[PDB]
Amino acid sequence: GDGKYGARDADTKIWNGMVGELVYGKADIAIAPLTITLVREEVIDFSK
Amino acid sequence: GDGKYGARDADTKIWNGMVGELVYGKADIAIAPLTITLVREEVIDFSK
Ligand SMILES: N[C@@H](Cn1cc([N+](=O)[O-])c(=O)[nH]c1=O)C(=O)O
Repeated sequence: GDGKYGARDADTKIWNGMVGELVYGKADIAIAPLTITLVREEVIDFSK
Repeated sequence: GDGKYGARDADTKIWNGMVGELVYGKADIAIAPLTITLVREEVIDFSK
């Protein structure tokens, strides 16, 4: 929707982007050039 | 114990090396230049 990868807002604590459409249930699997980071490995699972 | 990395025998179905000393309960964690492969992930978990 918002055309973004994914990072957490510092204020609203709201995850946006691809990651956001996962943790909020709006999608099941994410296939895109998403970068494996720490804060992301905490909220979602990553393949190799 | 055998100085090997970790591969499975095709005849006897045994795991040698560090993968083996993990799957057979000899060690708790394998910190070494151990290549992440499809067959190795199938018996022991790998970190990123
Ligand atoms: N690390 C690899 C084993 N391994 C090691 C070396 N090495 O010693 O640099 C190599 O050249 N090639 C190889 O397959 C593995 O874990 O399978």
